[PDB]
Amino acid sequence: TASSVLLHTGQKMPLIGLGTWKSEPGQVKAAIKHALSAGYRHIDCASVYGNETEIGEALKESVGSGKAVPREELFVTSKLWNTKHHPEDVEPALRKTLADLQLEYLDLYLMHWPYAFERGDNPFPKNADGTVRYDSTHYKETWKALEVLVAKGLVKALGLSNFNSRQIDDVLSVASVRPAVLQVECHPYLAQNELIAHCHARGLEVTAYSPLGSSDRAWRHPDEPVLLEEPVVLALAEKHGRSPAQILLRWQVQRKVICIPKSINPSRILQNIQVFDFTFSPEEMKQLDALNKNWRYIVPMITVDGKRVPRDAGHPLYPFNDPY
Repeated sequence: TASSVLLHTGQKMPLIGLGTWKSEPGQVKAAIKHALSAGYRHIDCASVYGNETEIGEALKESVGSGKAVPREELFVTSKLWNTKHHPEDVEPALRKTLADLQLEYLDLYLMHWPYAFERGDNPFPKNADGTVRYDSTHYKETWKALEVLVAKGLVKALGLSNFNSRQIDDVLSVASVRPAVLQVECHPYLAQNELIAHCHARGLEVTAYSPLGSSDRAWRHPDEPVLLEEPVVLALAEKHGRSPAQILLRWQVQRKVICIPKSINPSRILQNIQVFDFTFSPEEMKQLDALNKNWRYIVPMITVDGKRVPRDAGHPLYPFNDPY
């Protein structure tokens, strides 16, 4: 039944939050309204999603002084984008996020990726051919600049997104403020058991994006199976009288993995938080474990002579070259 986990700061972070990744500015306000009505108290944002101003307007309607949801009862996460890794750019980036969201502080602020892109006002400084120009700033230097934000009261907790185990330990080796959360892709095809175990041994909680297996990206590999249609998922759905999405989310809830499924659909937004009133047996958890196959959907790609290949795997700080 328990619906949050404790961060090392003492903060309660709800096990289900609303993902705003891919939510267009024109649609995100309705999504936020529906989520708040459905009982969501955790919203996951990022500057690069290009919709924080609209999210700020939506939250201002029902969150804060004298409003239905007091500010302290909402958990808001945002993320520092790849072009803002230079120490001088870190606080201005956070301040811009706070201005757009119309907030005094964030509950959690993440480094969106461990690797940096060329500094400037273009989030994707691309060459004519589509590649992105890189920057050499190390994530340890960016981390030190992030730590200052906690002392100023602007952010309650800091964390990491798309870091691997080696990179997490590297941050830990120099940290004066400890990361509280790792956010990565996670679902039964990419169960992240090794990386989750690693985080638990380091005191970090884990947040899963793409917990429903990115069926919106299925067309990229049309002969691959769809996670939501896996026979074991369908069988669990029938046994428990729950939707396949609820099966995939409950699996993570029971693993104590926070989930941030992205949606603007009112029926799916509602469904996605109704995961605290049924339970899987040890046998069922092991059946879901059988799906693990190291299939990663979320990798930046680029088309080269009619084929999609990884775009960023040559960056010195790329996270996906190690086993975990």
